[PDB]
This record gives sequence, C-alpha cells and structure tokens, in this order.
Amino acid sequence: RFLKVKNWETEVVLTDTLHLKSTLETGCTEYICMGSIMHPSQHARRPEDVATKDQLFPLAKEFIDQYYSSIKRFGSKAHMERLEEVNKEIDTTSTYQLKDTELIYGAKHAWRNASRCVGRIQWSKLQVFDARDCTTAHGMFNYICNHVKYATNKGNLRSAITIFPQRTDGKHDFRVWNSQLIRYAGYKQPDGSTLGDPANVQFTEICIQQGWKPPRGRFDVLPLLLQANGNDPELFQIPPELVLEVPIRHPKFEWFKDLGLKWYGLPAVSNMLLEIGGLEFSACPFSGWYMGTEIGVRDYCDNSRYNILEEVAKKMNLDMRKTSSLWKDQALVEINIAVLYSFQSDKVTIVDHHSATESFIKHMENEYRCRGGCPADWVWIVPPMSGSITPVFHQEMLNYRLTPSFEYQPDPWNTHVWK
Amino acid sequence: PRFLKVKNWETEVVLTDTLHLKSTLETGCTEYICMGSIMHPRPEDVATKDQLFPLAKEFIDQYYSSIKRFGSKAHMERLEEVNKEIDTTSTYQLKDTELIYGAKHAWRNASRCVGRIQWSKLQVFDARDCTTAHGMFNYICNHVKYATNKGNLRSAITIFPQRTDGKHDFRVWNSQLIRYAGYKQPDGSTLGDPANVQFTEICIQQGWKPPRGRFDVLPLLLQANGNDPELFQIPPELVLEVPIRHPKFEWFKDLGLKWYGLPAVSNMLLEIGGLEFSACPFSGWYMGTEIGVRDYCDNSRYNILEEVAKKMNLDMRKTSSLWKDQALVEINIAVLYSFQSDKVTIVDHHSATESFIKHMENEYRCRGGCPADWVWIVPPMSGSITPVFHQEMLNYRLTPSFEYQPDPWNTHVWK
Ligand code: HEM
Ligand code: HEM
Ligand SMILES: CN(C)CCc1cc(F)c(F)c(CCc2cc(C(F)F)cc(N)n2)c1
Ligand SMILES: CN(C)CCc1cc(F)c(F)c(CCc2cc(C(F)F)cc(N)n2)c1
Ligand SMILES: C[C@H](O)[C@H](O)[C@H]1CNc2nc(N)[nH]c(=O)c2N1
Ligand SMILES: C[C@H](O)[C@H](O)[C@H]1CNc2nc(N)[nH]c(=O)c2N1
Ligand SMILES: [Zn+2]
Repeated sequence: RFLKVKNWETEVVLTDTLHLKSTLETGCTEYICMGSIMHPSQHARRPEDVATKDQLFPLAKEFIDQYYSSIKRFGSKAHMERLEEVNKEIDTTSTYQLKDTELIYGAKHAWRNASRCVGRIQWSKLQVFDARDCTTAHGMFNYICNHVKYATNKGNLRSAITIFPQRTDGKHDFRVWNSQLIRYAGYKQPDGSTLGDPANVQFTEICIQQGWKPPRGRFDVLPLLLQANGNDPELFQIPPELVLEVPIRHPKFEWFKDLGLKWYGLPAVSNMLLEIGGLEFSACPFSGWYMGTEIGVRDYCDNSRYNILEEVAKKMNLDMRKTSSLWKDQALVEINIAVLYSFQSDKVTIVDHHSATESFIKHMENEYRCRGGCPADWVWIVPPMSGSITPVFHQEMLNYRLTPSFEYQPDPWNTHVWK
Repeated sequence: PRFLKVKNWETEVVLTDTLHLKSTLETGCTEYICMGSIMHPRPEDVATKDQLFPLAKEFIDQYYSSIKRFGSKAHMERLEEVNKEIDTTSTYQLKDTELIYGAKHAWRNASRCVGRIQWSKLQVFDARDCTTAHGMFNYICNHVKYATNKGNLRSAITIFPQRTDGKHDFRVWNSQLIRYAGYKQPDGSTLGDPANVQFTEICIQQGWKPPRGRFDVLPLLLQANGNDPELFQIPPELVLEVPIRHPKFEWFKDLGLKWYGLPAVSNMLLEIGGLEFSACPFSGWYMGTEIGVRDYCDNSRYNILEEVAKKMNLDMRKTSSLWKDQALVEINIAVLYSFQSDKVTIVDHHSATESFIKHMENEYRCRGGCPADWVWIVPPMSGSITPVFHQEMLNYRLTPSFEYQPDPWNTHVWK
C-alpha cells in the first residue's frame, strides 16, 4: 500500500510512496527484521562476471527510462535512439558506456538514495570527475590528487566523486585498495599493543609488504595503493601539502593540545562500488566533509580504534573506577567540543551532529514533498552520541533500496590473483 | 535458513540464531522495506474457538517442552483438558505454573528491553480472582509495596482476569503505576510532566482534586470487568521518591528536582497461549538514562537542559559548543548519584548494556537466539561507547509476548 512515517517530537506525519520503486531485498521479512545487520542482503541485480544480454539490457533500459523520465523526455526521439544505442552496444561488446549526462545523474542519485547518509541535503551539489579514460595506476594517482586538491579547496571543503572505468569481465577491475583516500597507519607492536589507527593494521601491513617504509608514528598518512585494469596494485605517496590536517585543541583545557592529537580534514570513501543501470564502477572515490562525531566519538573513542577516553579522563581528574560516574560520557563530550573548536578555528568545513541531523529532517521533508519518500536507515542516521536530544531520534524512517546506488564490495586482497 | 548469523563488530564474536525459526507473528517489515524504526508498525476482536485452539496448543507444547515433559501423559491430558474448555466455554484457564511461565517468557521475549538478564527472577502475583476496582487497588498497593522493598527493588507483575468478550476488560488506565501530573497553563506553559497532560485531564474530570504542583503523584484509574474506571490515591508512604542532587554542583539540588524509584508499566497487554491479559502491570528498577536523558531532557518532557546549562554558565549561542550534550551528562550523573546515595536500585547505561550482551550470548548458547530491537536497546546517550551499539541483532516476535493496546479512553463505552 502506502506507508506513513511519524515524528514523535513534532507529530508531523509523512506519506511514503517512493518505496514502491524499490528493487532489491533489504534482508527483512514479515517475520525477521535485519535493520541492525551491517550487510544483510547479497541480492545483486546482475551476477558474477560479464552478464548475458537478457541480464544487462533490462537493467540498462530501466536506468535510461528513469534518466529520460527525470528530464521530462521519455519516449522522445533521444530516448528511443538511446535505447537502440545501448542495445547495439551490448550486442557488440556485452556492456555499454554512459553519456556524460547519464554519469552525472547516476552519481548524484546514488548519493541521494544512500539510506545511511545523514548528509544528503547536499546531494545535487556534487562535482563529478569523469576518469573513465584512465588506464594505469599512475593515471589513477593523478586523478585522485586532483580530486583531493579540488575537494579540500584550502579548507572550504567541496563534494566530489571521481569515477574510473567500469568493470568489464571482473578480472580487469580498477580499485582503490585504501578504504578511504586519507587514513593513518596502524602498527602492530611486539609487546601486543597497537600504535596508530588499529583499524588499519592489516592494510598498513599490506603497504609495508609492498615496499612502504613506515615512519612508525601515531598519525602516519598511508600511501595510496592503486589497481588499474586488474594489474597488481602500486604504491603512491600523496603530497602532504594536499593533505589538510587540523591539530586538536580545546577552547578551555589548555592541556588538551599537549595530547598531540590531529585529524585530517577530508573524509573520502574509496572502497565502495557505484552501480548504475547494471554497470559497476569498482573505483569511485567520493568525499565531502565530516560530522564532528565521526572523528571525536568513533575514530577517537571506539575500543578498537584510538581509545583515548581513559587518557583524556585522567587529564580531567575523573573518578574512573565505576561506570556510574559517567567519566567516559564526560570525556566524550569534551573531545567533541575539541574537534569542533579546532576545525572551525582553522576554517575547515565541519558540521556538528545537532545541525547535521536538523538538516536531514529538513531534507526528509523536501524529499517526501517532491519525490514521495526518502529511504533512511535510522540505525546509521542517529549520531553515536546524544542520540535522543537530536531530532532524528524521534523520527520514524522507512528503509528501502533504490537504484542507482553505492554498494559494498569485497576487499580486493581477498580476491586479487597476483603476478 | 536453518541458521542466521550475527556479528559484534567490536569483539568479532559471531553468534548463530536458530530460534527465529520458531517466530510466528509479524515484525512489520516486508522483503523490500524495513520498518525497524516505526514505533507501532477492535475490542470485539476476541479470538474465536478455532483461532484459539492452535494458540493454546503451541503454548502448552512449549510449556511441557520447557519442563522436559513433552509427549508425556500429563502433557496429553492437559491438551485434552484445554481443548474441552475451549469447546465448552470458548476460552480456557491457565494453571498457576503456566501463568508464571507465560509471564516470565513474555519478558524474556521483549525485544526492546535491555534488562532481560533478570527475566527468570520475576515475582508473579496472580490476581485472576479480582472482580472490582477496589480489589484492583488492593492488589496494586501490594505490588508496589513488595516491588519497592524500601529501595531494594524487586521486579514483579500482577495479572488481572483475562479478556472475555472484549466488553468486560480489566484495565489500568494509567500508563505507569507511578507518574507525575502535567498541567497546561492558560499562557501555554506546562507545570509538572508535559507527557501526562491528557491523562491528568481525565483524572480531574473524573473528580480528582489536583494539588497543581510539579511532582503530584497521579491517582490510579482502575477499570474492572468493563465498568467505568474508578479513582484511588496510592498511599503516599508507598511511593518511594529520590531528591536529585549533584555530587559536585552545590546548586543542583536547588532545581527542586525529584523522581520516583519504581518504574511500573501498566498499559500493555500480556498474551499467553492466545489469552489476552489486558491489565498486567509490571515493575523493575530504572536505568539512569530513562530519567536522566528522556524524562528530564526531551523537549516534550521536563526539558531542563536550558536551566542546567544556564547554571553551568555554558555558551548557548551556538550548538557546536555542545552545551546540550554537556548538560545532559551532568543531569545523568546527578540521577545516578542520588539513587545510589539513597540506596535505591538503579543501573547505569554502561552496566546495563554490558549485562545485556552477556545475556544475549547466554541466550544464544542455551536457547538458540535472543530477539532484540537495536533501535531500542541502544541507550539514548553515548550510544557508540556502549557495547550494544556494535552488536548486530535480529528482531522477531515470540509468544508469550507483551503487546501494545489502544488507550482505554479511546474505546470505553461509558455507563
Ligand atoms: C557532504 C557531507 C557529508 C556528510 C556530513 C556525510 C555524513 C555521513 C555519515 C555520518 C555517514 C555514516 C557512516 C559512518 O558513520 O561511518 C554517512 C554514510 C554514507 N555516505 Fe555520507 N556524508 C557526506 C557526503 C557524502 C557524499 C558526497 C557521498 C557520495 C557521493 C556520501 C555517501 C555515503 C554513503 C554511500 C554512505 C554509507 C556508507 C556505508 O554504508 O559505509 N556521503 N555519511
Ligand atoms: C529489571 C529492570 C529493568 C530494566 C533496567 C529495564 C530496562 C528497560 C528499558 C530501558 C526499556 C526501554 C524503555 C523505554 O525507553 O521506554 C525497556 C523496555 C521494556 N521492558 Fe524492560 N526493564 C526492566 C524490567 C522489565 C520487566 C520486569 C518487564 C516485564 C516483566 C519488562 C518489560 C519491558 C517491555 C515489554 C519493554 C518494551 C516497552 C515498549 O515496547 O514500549 N522490563 N526496559
Ligand atoms: C567502517 N567504519 C569504521 C568507517 C569509519 C570511517 C573512517 C574514515 F576514515 C572515513 F573517512 C569514513 C567516511 C564516512 C564519511 C564519508 C563521507 C563521504 F563524503 F565520503 C562523508 C562523511 N562525512 N563521512 C568513515
Ligand atoms: C513506550 N515508551 C515511549 C514510554 C516511555 C516511558 C515513560 C516512563 F515514565 C516509564 F517509566 C517507562 C518505563 C519503561 C520501563 C519498564 C520497566 C518495567 F519494569 F516495567 C523497567 C524500566 N526500567 N523501564 C517508559
Ligand atoms: C522513531 C523511533 O522509532 C522512536 O523515537 C524510538 C527510538 N528508540 C527508542 N528507544 C527507547 N529505548 N525508547 C524510545 O522511546 C525510543 N523511541
Ligand atoms: C551493530 C551495528 O549494525 C553497527 O555497530 C552499526 C550501527 N550503526 C552505525 N552507525 C554509523 N553511523 N556508523 C556505523 O559504523 C554504525 N555501525
Ligand atoms: Zn526490518
């Protein structure tokens, strides 16, 4: 039928019909809900490698119909010709190439349909760099450097995606092996502990195993590990003057700066797959700007990440013998004031979780008003601190899967046969 | 499939859920859309004879299985005996053992409840002989006094007669057994608890003489056998209360704040074997954030962030200062400090969530699963620094269960 979502703080009720265009399984059934599973479904739309014609063309016709609907053509001359063009193409190459207009429409709409992203109010303001002519790891490096430089924009951050050649036969994939374009190494210490970012211990070891000489610090920017057309990946060092970094200080605790903490300014997801009309872009690094809690709650305070809660609490002179003192909670707040005060002072774009979630509510309103819906994953939209004092906490959401979309994909080292 | 798997992304522990195969009723999701954040996805609708027969059977089978007597002579004769009642009376009566098992497992099956590590230690008060609202008051006073235990709180449930035709329901009209009155002022302000303004109006209309203060314990509005509800004042010496002070801020006690010790849900329906127990108030003890985050700091509730932040001398001209977050923590420190100091049972969100992970893992071990509602299990503050945040969960409905039911003033036929 049609489904209402209610906000329990304001009583606003929105009526969703967009969900009737969803195509892929969520993982839930009438009997089981998988809303907190990280990767619930394996329901693809095309399979394994090079698809047959009855597999690829129907997904292609769907996207071409959607795009031409979007611009109030549809059935027009260009639409019908574009159909016959894609059809001849799949007959002669088993794939097809998107026009520049289609590529831009698909990237933006992948962002617009990403249920887990609180930042989608900006979706239509996305700079797309077409890198489909790229042939080598060096060329991917050059494209990524220009990406990182354009996106950073001396701190006034700008949204971008750079789109390398689509998958052909599955053995010629372009990949960025780094999960984000800029991350810190994680070093396995002999005395069992971990230096740097512990999430990157494996990837940091692949880098070392590939020739990288680690400086062995707490904030070593990792090299890029770039794979072009299925070949072995290659290491490249991002010029540090393109890597904007913010030293973390606290507006009250003068001792905070003495913690020797910094973070980088540009979040840049580079291990996801962008799916458009059955085409799969296995290398599509995209970037935007941070929500402060991403750095200061998750990066800094997860137990398997930087885990700095105890040391900050120690400096704060907090009773850390029992949880009911809420010392973790108190430090957590202060760290996130620090991150926000630092980025803002160095005029690096950042948004707090209050303003960020307020904007998403406004985006939800806009999307129901003009599109009849907005897929939204509550579990990922609600921020990891102060959930209930943000408006999304009180907002019912519907989650469904629209195409074009960003998908997860296996880490290429589980997959790649070397040579 | 015969097995679904859940992973903890912080610990890498992976558990295998077989128990979801035994779930029977809807979650609200479809195969193409998830409704995991929807809060709620007829009175004459009492089960028919043929409807009730498999529900009873499934429940009795489950019960004899649990006591390792499945297929036994006593099992078969119980089944036979339940069947005869449904045939003859169009309903049946639970034995005392079954009632206790049913109510414990409704708590066990409550996917939204983080405190379920305690489910088997539940004191069950059988009140199926009650016939009038005065009798209900007597039962509920005894529940309160037993559960409160001078601050050393004990979880309990009082079960009133089950539904018959939908026209003789027993109902506690209160949502909780102890709540504070809310009063809307002519100028648009609200005195007391803004969440309780509607029910406060019902009581006053029923005759309640309101003190018009900020912490007026509301009266009980008790409905027996489908008659109009009646008012009773819980004796004030049974309502344990805690003044809220701060361990560091001298001024906090000057906010005049206090809360009650006993959380006691009274508007939910307990469903066992197809039978509906429309009045079944249960109580435990608080997790700190229920008071500290939601009761005090929701904009729709007491909304004292601004007053606390002011007395904290915080910069409130821009959100990015995180003055709200900073004030919310201290309020929650105060709530925990004050209960602990007065030796009233309370649990903080870190201990509670950690215990629930242990609980979940045990339930996977001994039961084959544990349905759980991540949207609700995760505390309303500091979510990611508590271990449940990183814990994948599967949500599904098992019976016996606790269910929502429509508010009684929306359906009652006044006499
Ligand atoms: C511009 C400001 C943006 C903000 C503040 C923002 C914020 C967020 C946050 C907080 C998450 C939660 C995931 C996590 O916490 O790890 C997320 C997820 C996501 N975002 Fe955005 N984002 C922004 C831009 C973008 C852009 C430009 C794209 C794509 C072009 C994008 C696509 C996604 C996707 C695909 C996910 C889900 C990724 C996953 O499942 O791991 N976002 N975003
Ligand atoms: C023993 C201490 C207990 C603690 C600390 C506890 C904690 C909680 C919390 C925090 C919630 C979420 C409530 C909300 O945010 O509105 C909840 C929900 C719930 N609890 Fe427990 N609880 C306890 C005992 C019990 C008992 C004894 C029962 C019944 C016998 C019970 C049944 C439920 C149910 C049915 C829900 C879901 C409420 C709903 O769906 O609206 N709980 N619990
Ligand atoms: C699996 N978990 C641990 C990942 C944690 C994580 C570590 C990182 F370094 C990192 F950059 C991210 C980006 C999320 C993100 C992406 C984007 C988009 F513009 F690209 C914008 C934004 N604001 N946030 C996430
Ligand atoms: C449906 N929701 C939105 C209502 C909000 C709400 C407001 C309140 F005042 C209140 F007390 C509760 C108690 C839940 C609860 C129940 C129990 C159990 F032992 F009874 C223990 C516990 N710790 N908590 C919930
Ligand atoms: C919209 C959303 O489902 C709703 O606000 C939920 C979110 N999670 C919750 N979790 C708990 N414990 N209590 C609640 O009232 C809610 N409310
Ligand atoms: C278990 C749960 O699915 C997992 O911890 C999720 C929960 N919500 C999240 N929300 C965001 N924004 N980011 C995350 O990584 C996660 N992780
Ligand atoms: Zn679901």
